[PDB]
Amino acid sequence: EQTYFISGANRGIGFSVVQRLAAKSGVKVIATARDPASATALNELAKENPQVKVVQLDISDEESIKKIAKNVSQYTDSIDVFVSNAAIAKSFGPLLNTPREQWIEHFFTNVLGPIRLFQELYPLIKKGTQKKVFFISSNAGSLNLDFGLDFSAFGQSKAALNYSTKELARQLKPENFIVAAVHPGVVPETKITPEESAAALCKLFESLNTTGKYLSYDGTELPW
Amino acid sequence: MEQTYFISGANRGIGFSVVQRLAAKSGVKVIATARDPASATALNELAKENPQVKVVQLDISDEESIKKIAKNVSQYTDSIDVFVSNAAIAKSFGPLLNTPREQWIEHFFTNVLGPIRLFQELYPLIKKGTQKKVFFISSNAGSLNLDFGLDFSAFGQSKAALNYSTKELARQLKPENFIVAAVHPGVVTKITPEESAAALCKLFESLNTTGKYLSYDGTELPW
Ligand SMILES: NC(=O)C1=CN([C@@H]2O[C@H](COP(=O)(O)OP(=O)(O)OC[C@H]3O[C@@H](n4cnc5c(N)ncnc54)[C@H](OP(=O)(O)O)[C@@H]3O)[C@@H](O)[C@H]2O)C=CC1
Ligand SMILES: NC(=O)C1=CN([C@@H]2O[C@H](COP(=O)(O)OP(=O)(O)OC[C@H]3O[C@@H](n4cnc5c(N)ncnc54)[C@H](OP(=O)(O)O)[C@@H]3O)[C@@H](O)[C@H]2O)C=CC1
Ligand SMILES: O=C1C=C2C(=CCO[C@@H]2O)O1
Ligand SMILES: O=C1C=C2C(=CCO[C@@H]2O)O1
Ligand SMILES: O=C1C=C2C(=CCO[C@@H]2O)O1
Repeated sequence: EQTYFISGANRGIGFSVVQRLAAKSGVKVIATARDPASATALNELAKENPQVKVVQLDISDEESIKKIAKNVSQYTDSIDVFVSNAAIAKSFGPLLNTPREQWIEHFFTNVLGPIRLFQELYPLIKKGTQKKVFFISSNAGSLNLDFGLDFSAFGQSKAALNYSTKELARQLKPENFIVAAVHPGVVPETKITPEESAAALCKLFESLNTTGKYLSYDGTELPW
Repeated sequence: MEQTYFISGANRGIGFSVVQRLAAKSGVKVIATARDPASATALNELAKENPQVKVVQLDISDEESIKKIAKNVSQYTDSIDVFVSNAAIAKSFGPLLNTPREQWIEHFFTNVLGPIRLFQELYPLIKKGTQKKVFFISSNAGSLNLDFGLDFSAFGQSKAALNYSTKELARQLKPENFIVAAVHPGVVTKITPEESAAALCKLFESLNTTGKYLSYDGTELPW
């Protein structure tokens, strides 16, 4: 058996990933939503496949993250594959035109949120077998790619989390953790369906055997 | 031919040494900032002896202080030739699991948001200037592609985040002929603050291309 944990599972790639794991035999899935009672798709998913466990998480709300270890501990003794998926993407374009609020929100939600989530869930991951850790990042997060676009707070936040992911990989290598930053695709770079992003992500999540990688969905490396 | 320099965090360290180096140059006006100017003893004495050195208050962690910096600089000058975001903190190193919430937050507000907001407030003054030079004092520890065998935690993450946004800014302001750089001032193989300041002032004067990540000697660093 393997416990997978996915934040932001109510819709998007996160829902598509949970949908797909719900298929795989002997897979337990802790799936989070900000508002589980409005998570119509995902409550139905869990009712048909009750190995899918639904759980409250707002990654922008420290009081929500302060409860995530108990909330997950209701359903499991461990986590094999942690996925920080929940995230926002609200501000793009020039720096002179990006207000304080946008920088602050992208930091708390996209950088602090995941770091606090991993910190809270590290004890549970440490007791698991696979010790796999996936921050859903973005290719716009690279300090060494040029898309001919500005990503403002969005890009900054993905780069900030990339930096810390890189360090965390170094830091946990001794404990045989597999730590990766992963660009899931776009759902101009070719867009893919959420179910396509999910399928490639599930494959990467099972295939990846080395730490400190920055991966695109298809398994090819990106520059940091 | 007169040039105005803006230096955040001028009360001590590299900042003090840069203002001290600039104070020696003819036709260079220096707007030097301190969180608490009344206790900025060395800086106030420099300003007492060299009237081309103007001391203004700035806390870059504080929106209310940032909201005032443009009007306050404007009393002492109509333009900025060279903008130097030097003020910053370095209080968080070591492993992610030992780094509490408040170190991430403080390094974000002081080292990312502050420099960003400070540039936004002071851009009009810089546009009106001749040199249009914009330096963010960063760190080689912020590179995504250097390995020092050290964990830089919130310090390192904040310099990476400022580096990403600096590089974007260099693209955005290329059409207005701004020069934007992120600059590692050295470790103060260690050097002295005065050595760092000598090298940085050479660099500020010579850099004629935007979007570079540089060390104090003018050699390039990878982002
Ligand atoms: N897909 C793309 O085009 C690209 C996206 N990415 C990454 O892929 C992921 C995108 O996921 P996807 O579901 O497809 O995106 P969506 O924009 O469709 O939704 C984001 C998800 O995160 C949740 N969420 C947002 N804010 C919070 C919060 N503060 N607390 C908790 N949950 C929150 C949303 O829940 P709610 O219903 O409450 O809003 C939702 O489940 C992110 O990690 C993103 O960084 C990176 C590269 C490109
Ligand atoms: N080894 C090194 O020297 C390295 C340093 N750097 C960078 O060099 C720069 C300066 O370093 P150094 O001179 O040695 O630093 P010091 O610690 O000696 O001095 C830091 C300066 O920043 C000011 N500052 C701190 N917080 C604030 C704030 N909230 N508002 C306004 N000013 C503030 C300090 O003011 P106060 O006295 O009031 O606290 C002081 O003037 C920084 O940008 C730092 O990131 C990066 C790479 C390596
Ligand atoms: O330019 C972009 C980048 C993204 C986007 C949508 C939200 O996710 C990507 O960050 O528009
Ligand atoms: O998105 C955000 C922004 C903040 C937050 C919580 C702590 O206060 C921050 O402004 O979540
Ligand atoms: O150093 C900081 C930290 C904060 C701040 C302003 C807004 O609240 C943050 O805690 O400056």
